[PDB]
Amino acid sequence: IPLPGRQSPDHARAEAEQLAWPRSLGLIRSDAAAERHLRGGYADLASRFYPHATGADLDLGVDLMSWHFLFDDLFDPRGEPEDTKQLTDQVAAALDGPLPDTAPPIAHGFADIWRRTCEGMTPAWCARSARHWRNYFDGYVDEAERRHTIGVQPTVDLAERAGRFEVPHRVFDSAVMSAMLQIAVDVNLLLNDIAHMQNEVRARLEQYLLLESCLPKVGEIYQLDTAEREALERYRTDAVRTVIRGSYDWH
Ligand SMILES: C/C(=C/COP(=O)(O)OP(=O)(O)O)CC/C=C(\C)CCC=C(CF)CF
Repeated sequence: IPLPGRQSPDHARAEAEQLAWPRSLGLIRSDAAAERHLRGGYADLASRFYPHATGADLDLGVDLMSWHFLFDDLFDPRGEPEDTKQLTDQVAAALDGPLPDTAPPIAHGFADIWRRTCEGMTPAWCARSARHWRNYFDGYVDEAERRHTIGVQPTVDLAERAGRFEVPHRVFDSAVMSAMLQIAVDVNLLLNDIAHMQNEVRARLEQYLLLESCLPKVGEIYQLDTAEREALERYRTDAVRTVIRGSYDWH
């Protein structure tokens, strides 16, 4: 992984306060569950996925890591299709509007993350981020019956929100960026299953660099102005690179 290791300078405060949010939302209800959460290193992981984030922006990324692992654990008999989809639909419902008070705590937790994720972003970014979540939830149903259950894309999406920028949407959809994001997903997929595959990681990372060098040309093809060029650069270094490197340094 020829990418620099990076960690937010606010990582210590974020890790110290990481329990207040899942406790106030009923996701963690016992001191033993709290300790098990602390042992995951989830704020540490967020501080590496989002080194450019501090304060409330990094707390949102910590909550997202917190929520994902609390959520994934709910499928460790339910995870063996109908019962899986019954939970996912209740969570995914938060994307379409307010949840009923009867919704399980894990769904009110996602809704609180999603509410904070969208505020201040363009509606089109929200809609696209919402589709990524549905693909994530659909992946759990498909697994019960991997590029979607890993949840790399919503992690990447949060890096944009935590950095208060948006990569130009027409470059997000580009064949080049789509190939870069696929590498990020595959690399995260291989490193997690390990925790020949190492060669596949090395080959993909070498291809990742090749794809990175096309981005100056991609920017002109889509006629990026100055701000859009800087957003694309922030996306390359603070969202894609960080989701590739941060996962490795975490393990
Ligand atoms: C480490 C990792 C965990 C994802 O969980 P699993 O796919 O079930 O594997 P595991 O049982 O933990 O061995 C995969 C990569 C994680 C990320 C890219 C960030 C966490 C995932 C999110 C999805 F939404 C964060 F919200």
